[PDB]
Amino acid sequence: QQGITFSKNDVEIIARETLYRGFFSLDLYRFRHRLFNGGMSGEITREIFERGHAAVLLPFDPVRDEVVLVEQIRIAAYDTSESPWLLEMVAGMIEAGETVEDVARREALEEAGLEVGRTKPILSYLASPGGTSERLSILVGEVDASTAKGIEDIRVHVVSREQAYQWVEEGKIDNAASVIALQWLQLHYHNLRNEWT
Amino acid sequence: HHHHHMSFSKNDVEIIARETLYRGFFSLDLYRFRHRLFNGGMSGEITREIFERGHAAVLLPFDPVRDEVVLVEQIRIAAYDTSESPWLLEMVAGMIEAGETVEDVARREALEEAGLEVGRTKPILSYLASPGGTSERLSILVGEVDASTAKGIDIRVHVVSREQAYQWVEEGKIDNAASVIALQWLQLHYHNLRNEWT
Ligand SMILES: Nc1ncnc2c1ncn2[C@@H]1O[C@H](COP(=O)(O)OP(=O)(O)O)[C@@H](O)[C@H]1O
Ligand SMILES: Nc1ncnc2c1ncn2[C@@H]1O[C@H](COP(=O)(O)OP(=O)(O)O)[C@@H](O)[C@H]1O
Ligand SMILES: [Mg+2]
Repeated sequence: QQGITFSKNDVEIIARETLYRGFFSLDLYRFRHRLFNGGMSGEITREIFERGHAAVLLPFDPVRDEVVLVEQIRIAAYDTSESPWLLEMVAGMIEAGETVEDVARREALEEAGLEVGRTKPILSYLASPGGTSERLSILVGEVDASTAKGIEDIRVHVVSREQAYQWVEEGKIDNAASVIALQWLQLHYHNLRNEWT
Repeated sequence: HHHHHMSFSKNDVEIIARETLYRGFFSLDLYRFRHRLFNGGMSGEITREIFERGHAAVLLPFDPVRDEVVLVEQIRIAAYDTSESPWLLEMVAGMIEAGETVEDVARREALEEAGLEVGRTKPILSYLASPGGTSERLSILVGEVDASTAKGIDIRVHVVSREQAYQWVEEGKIDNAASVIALQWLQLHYHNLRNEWT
C-alpha cells in the first residue's frame, strides 16, 4: 500500500504557546492541516508535553547471551504498578550538539560501569505522540556483562537474554524502551551474536 | 557490584503530596515523595513533574486468514519536530474511562475508528509509555479481524500485509511505541497465533 499521504509542508503550525515552564514544559500548538478529502482543516489546538529527547542503550553481552538492566524508582509508575521500582535500559537525555551514541556510551559507563564496544542502532520511537513530543533512540551495545558494577540510587542487574525476555512476556519489564529493545533482541540476537564474534 | 538473576514495595515510598502545576485537557502534577534507598535509609523529599493524561487501550487488528494488519493514519502534531511527517501509521487506540475494561475500549474503538468487528482477542502486553515523566500506561490486545471489512468510518484506514507492516517498523516508517511493540510481538508470535486462530 501507499503508506502515509502528507508531509510537514501539508501542515501550518500557526503558533505555539508555553502554558507551563518548569523542569519540563507544557506547550500549546496551534495549527491547520490538509485533510484526506482535499480540504484544509480549521485551526486546531493541542497540548504537548515537552521534555526533550533521549538516547537508550541495551547492553548485550553476545558471548554470555546476557543483558544488563538498571533498577530504580520511577514515581509515575506508582499508580498503575505493584512497585514503582522499574527494570530499565541505560538511558539519558540528549543535550544540544550531543549524539545518541555519545550519550548512550557515557550513560552505560556511569550508570552501570560498562565500557561499550561496538554499537548498532535498534530503532527510534515516539513514546506517546498524541500528547508528548518525546523521541527515544535506542542502540544495542556490546558489553562484557560480568564487568557490570553499579555506582540516582540505582541497582545493576545481569540476567540472561531469555530470562529478560520472559520478564517482558510476564509483565515484570513493562516500560516502552525496555520492551522495544528486548523484543528487538529476541528477533535479532542470532545475527548479532554472529556479527559480534 | 551487580545482582545476577541466578544468585521494595509501596510501603517503601511516601508520597507526601501531589501539587497541581497545570490543569487543562491534560494535567501536570508535582509529585513530592520519599523512598527507601538500596543501601539503607530513606531519601530526602524528592519532587518530580508528572504528565497525567489517563491510560489507554490499544488493539492490533490482525487477520490471521490473510496474514494482514489494519493500520490507521492520522496527524499527531507532537511528532512534528522530530519526524519526517506528523501523519503517523498507528494501532487502534482510545482512552480508558473509569469503570471501562481494556477489552471494552479496544473493541469499541476498532468498530468506530476502523469499522472492524473483532472476534477473539489475546493480550500482548501493558507498558508504561515514558515513566520518568508521565504516568501513562497503554494496554495492547491483538484482535481477530476480517481485513476485507475494514473501512474508514480525520483518519485514513490502511490494510497491509503483516510483512509490510513489520518492514515499515524496521525502516522507521512506523515508529510510535504502541505500533512498534504490537508489531514486534506479532513478528515473534504470528506462526502460533495464525495456527491457533485457524
Ligand atoms: N494533546 C491534546 N491536547 C488537547 N486535546 C486533545 C489532545 N489529544 C487529544 N485531545 C482531544 O481528545 C480527542 C481525541 O483525540 P485522539 O488523539 O484521536 O484520541 P486519543 O487522544 O484518545 O488517542 C480530540 O477530539 C481532542 O479534542
Ligand atoms: N519528571 C521529572 N521532574 C523533575 N525533574 C526531573 C524529572 N525527570 C528527571 N528530572 C531531573 O533530571 C535528573 C536526572 O534524571 P533521571 O536520572 O532520569 O531520574 P532520577 O535520576 O531522578 O532517577 C534528576 O536529578 C532530576 O532532577
Ligand atoms: Mg539517565
